[PDB]
Amino acid sequence: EVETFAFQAEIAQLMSLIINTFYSNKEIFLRELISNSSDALDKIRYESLTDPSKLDSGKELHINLIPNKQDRTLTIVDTGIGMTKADLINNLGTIAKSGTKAFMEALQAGADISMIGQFGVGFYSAYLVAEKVTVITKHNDDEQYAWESSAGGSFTVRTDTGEPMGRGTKVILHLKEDQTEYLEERRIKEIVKKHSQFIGYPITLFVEKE
Ligand SMILES: CSc1nc(N)nc(-c2c(Cl)cc3c4c(cccc24)COC3)n1
Ligand SMILES: [Mg+2]
Repeated sequence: EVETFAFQAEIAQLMSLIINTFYSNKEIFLRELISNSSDALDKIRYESLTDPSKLDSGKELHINLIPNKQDRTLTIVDTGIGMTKADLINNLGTIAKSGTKAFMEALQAGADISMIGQFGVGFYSAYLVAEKVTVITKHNDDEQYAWESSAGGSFTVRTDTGEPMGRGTKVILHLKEDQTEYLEERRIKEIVKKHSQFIGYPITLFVEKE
């Protein structure tokens, strides 16, 4: 069963701004997704201090970067807190706790897209480089779900089976044809060193088999 939802208007407008604004410094998407992963890891780390059983789904707190040139995807995986179905719909489909409104106003008053992470919406910078984003997530309190959107004002949510994660979130970027530089090992290493060198969890960049 696949459920289809409309983004809240302001989120659809934010997405359109990211997709349509001329902006060359696209590499910042990776820092933004790694920052979200680090925050999700801080959350499970903290919750586990008072409830160690929350790590029964995996004790290791880490981030993996997985390029795949055959599929033209870059995947950012973490073992963070993850999202229940409701968290997934609220966090990715609505303004919720984000600074969506403040960011859109800021862009009209001198700010630029690289500042997106100051407004709680850095995830949407994935649309600088991806034509489609799939988010697979597993929270201790729920089953595994897959969210997906190619923008255009809608997204889908369905249960995900056959490839269970212990806990965390996987952001799969289906790259635009002209954005394949983000699959190259030297490019990913350069961006991690420039923007994510102080993250407090291991970031492992996978090597390609062929
Ligand atoms: C809550 S667990 C989590 N893990 C990771 N890696 N990312 C997110 C996350 C995603 Cl996937 C997307 C959005 C988020 C927002 C806030 C906080 C976390 C997230 C709002 O923009 C969408 N949440
Ligand atoms: Mg802020």
